[PDB]
Amino acid sequence: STAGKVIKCKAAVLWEEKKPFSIEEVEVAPPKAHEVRIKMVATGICRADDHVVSGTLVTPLPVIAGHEAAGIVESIGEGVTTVRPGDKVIPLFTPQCGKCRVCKHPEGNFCLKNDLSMPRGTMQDGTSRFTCRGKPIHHFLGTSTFSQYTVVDEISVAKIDAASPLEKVCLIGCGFSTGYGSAVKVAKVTQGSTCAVFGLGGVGLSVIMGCKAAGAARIIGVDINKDKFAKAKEVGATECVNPQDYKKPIQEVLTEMSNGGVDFSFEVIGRLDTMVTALSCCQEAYGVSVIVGVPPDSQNLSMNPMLLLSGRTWKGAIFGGFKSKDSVPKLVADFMAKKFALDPLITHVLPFEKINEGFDLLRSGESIRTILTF
Amino acid sequence: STAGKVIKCKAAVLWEEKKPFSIEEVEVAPPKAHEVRIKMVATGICRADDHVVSGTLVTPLPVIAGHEAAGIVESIGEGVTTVRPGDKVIPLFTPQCGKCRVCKHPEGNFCLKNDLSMPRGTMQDGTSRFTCRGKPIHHFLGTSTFSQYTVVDEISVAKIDAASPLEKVCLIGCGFSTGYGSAVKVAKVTQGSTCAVFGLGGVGLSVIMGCKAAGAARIIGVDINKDKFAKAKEVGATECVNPQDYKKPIQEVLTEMSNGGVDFSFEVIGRLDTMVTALSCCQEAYGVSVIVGVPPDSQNLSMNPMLLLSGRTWKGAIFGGFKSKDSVPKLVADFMAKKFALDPLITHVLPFEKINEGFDLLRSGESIRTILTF
Ligand SMILES: NC(=O)C1=CN([C@@H]2O[C@H](COP(=O)(O)OP(=O)(O)OC[C@H]3O[C@@H](n4cnc5c(N)ncnc54)[C@H](O)[C@@H]3O)[C@@H](O)[C@H]2O)C=CC1
Ligand SMILES: NC(=O)C1=CN([C@@H]2O[C@H](COP(=O)(O)OP(=O)(O)OC[C@H]3O[C@@H](n4cnc5c(N)ncnc54)[C@H](O)[C@@H]3O)[C@@H](O)[C@H]2O)C=CC1
Ligand SMILES: O=CNC1CCCCC1
Ligand SMILES: O=CNC1CCCCC1
Ligand SMILES: [Co+2]
Ligand SMILES: [Co+2]
Ligand SMILES: [Zn+2]
Ligand SMILES: [Zn+2]
Repeated sequence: STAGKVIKCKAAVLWEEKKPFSIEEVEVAPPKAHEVRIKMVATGICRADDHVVSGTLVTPLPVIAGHEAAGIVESIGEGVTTVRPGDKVIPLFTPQCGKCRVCKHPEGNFCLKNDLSMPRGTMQDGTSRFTCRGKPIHHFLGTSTFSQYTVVDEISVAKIDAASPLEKVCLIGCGFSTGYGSAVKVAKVTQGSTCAVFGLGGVGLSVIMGCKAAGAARIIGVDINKDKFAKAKEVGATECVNPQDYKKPIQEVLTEMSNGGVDFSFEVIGRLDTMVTALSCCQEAYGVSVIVGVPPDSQNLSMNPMLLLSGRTWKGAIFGGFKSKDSVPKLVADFMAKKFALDPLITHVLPFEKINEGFDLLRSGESIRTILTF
Repeated sequence: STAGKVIKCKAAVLWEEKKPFSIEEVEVAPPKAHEVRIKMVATGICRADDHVVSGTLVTPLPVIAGHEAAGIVESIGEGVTTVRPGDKVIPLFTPQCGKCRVCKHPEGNFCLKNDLSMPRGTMQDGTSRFTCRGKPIHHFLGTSTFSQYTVVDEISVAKIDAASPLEKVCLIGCGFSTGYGSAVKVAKVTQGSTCAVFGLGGVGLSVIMGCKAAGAARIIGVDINKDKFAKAKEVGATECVNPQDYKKPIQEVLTEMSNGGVDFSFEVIGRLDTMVTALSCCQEAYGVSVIVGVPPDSQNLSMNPMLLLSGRTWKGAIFGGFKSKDSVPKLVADFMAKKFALDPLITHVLPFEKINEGFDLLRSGESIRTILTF
């Protein structure tokens, strides 16, 4: 009834940076070749969506943001083979094209046909499928989920289990998979190790879940907001430190606590001071430090190269190092087999028309994750 | 007629900074508990020994430097259950105590008993076995090979095969296994990969040899001294670039050459700007950059943490990551099973006395190694 026809629906347009999302009528063009139109069911509010608003993340505007989501395929374009109308899918803000040198590499997952490095805010072919108030409107990371209907390229969508509870597994689109992957696939946390997690937000809690799944002996959570401590021990943190409670700098504190340094340290905040600090607190001969948080744009850190030269490893990752197309289905299937929980991360559920309340709730620090439902 | 008895011999004493070595009669003391005294046969002249003259490396003075050597044991103290008078040994500037947190780790090698973090110029008991002109002379990294006889601790020495040539295998004591180990053990160069090696001195050539043995398909050597390209190509470099020759930054050049980045990059110079350059020229999603060169005292580098967030890995190491007491005896039999050559590294052979000319050589930049013969 709608296949091949323009669809009119509501979307949260961001006309300019640091303002309010405006629920407006939009036209959604039908999918062209190797494109997929999806009817959204639930979308999460992630810190990266706020960075677009605050200007912390530069992407062309006006934009339809959002990138944690689950939806139902409404129609598929010419040549699509991997999904089907009626299929449950999750958009992938990191594509997996299967052809470039990164997709061929056994480990790397930053596919070269992504929209992170040099955001164009368009589809793969360079156009836009969104028109509102007569004019055209930009995409976000090739996903754009803050809309009732969206169009994504086939390389940016993964089919999942048809029984999945869509309104919970949308976290696998970013928040959970990122933190969980940073532990088990990027840092490759070893059993019996000691871990330090800087940041007890949604992503940081998922790091802890990863560390625990890897069987870490001790998992120390670090956050200046002590209210985030309860949830952290809930999901596996063995102890929690507030750096404000200590006279010494925190890397010193964590070094003493761990008898000379932690085996794995995770920066899950997005600050340059805590990146250098996370690296310092891991053991000098073979600590591993993973950067998960995204710093403010175009801005360098200072660090002493001596920290690395004694044996430290310093690495970072997008989307927890997971090849998206490949890993999202397997992650959903592990959730269906109850191999990990996602309820502890969901603190607020709001109808989609309340997107601005969900965002005001993120800047408040109250939420871990707010889910918008359509 | 030497055991337990004080020995007099010639030794290269460094009385202060920025001065020529002074070959003098010294009093080498007897081995105490768990110590070993060694008569030297051949010793190398590495950059680190020169950094002690200038000030690029602080350690107490007067000192008997030198850390790359081979000799034979003459006598041993009480508790020595690992070597015997007359067997060939190589002193290790990185000890392997076998009891500390690092020595028991599967991967670490920066043993906590070193004298690198807080150099202190003594044996492990805090005293000195060297006396010259009546005054106690400090040690250097627990080795001190610029003397005809020396006393090291048991943890700072490994027995090698009894038929090995001591005018060649001494480079396993530093130069070779540092560079070689950085490729094969630290980076773990995968076979079929593209490598970029910054700096084509003694250590850099060793990195290159590690890259070939690892099965690398392309090995690009980077140096501003185009006189080093011949050896580089002789021992494995497929290509050599001089950054002075190009109108563009060298990492742009290397990114084009490698079609978007190298798999592994190595900084074997010791400069802050080439460290972030080497990191940048390796593939943004799965590249690995190993720091081997040692920078000047203090002086923090500045870098964009976005280089790591996309998937890069950045690490450094001491002694190529080799656990010293274990690896050294192995790497010698390797040379004894002819798994690799050490001829192209040794360029100048001087009698020990004329030590200074060897440094003049080194500062000249005219050589790879120079071996001093006893
Ligand atoms: N590399 C990737 O692929 C991804 C990166 N991210 C980034 O992960 C980071 C964390 O994400 P969320 O948990 O959702 O954000 P969040 O704001 O909910 O969590 C941040 C936590 O860090 C705490 N914190 C703030 N300053 C601190 C300080 N000086 N010291 C210690 N703790 C401090 C805060 O109290 C807060 O609890 C974000 O920067 C996000 O952009 C998001 C997902 C994927
Ligand atoms: N991490 C560890 O365990 C150890 C570290 N090292 C360090 O390795 C480094 C190199 O060792 P060597 O080969 O013996 O010294 P070297 O002086 O023979 O080699 C340095 C090379 O770098 C070249 N170079 C200088 N500036 C350059 C620039 N801007 N761009 C490109 N090339 C440049 C020079 O032409 C020179 O050939 C030293 O800094 C040494 O302290 C040495 C032994 C062990
Ligand atoms: O949080 C989701 N995506 C992020 C990944 C890191 C760069 C900014 C966008
Ligand atoms: O070259 C030998 N030893 C080096 C090891 C790294 C720090 C400086 C001294
Ligand atoms: Co996100
Ligand atoms: Co050396
Ligand atoms: Zn790809
Ligand atoms: Zn040890």
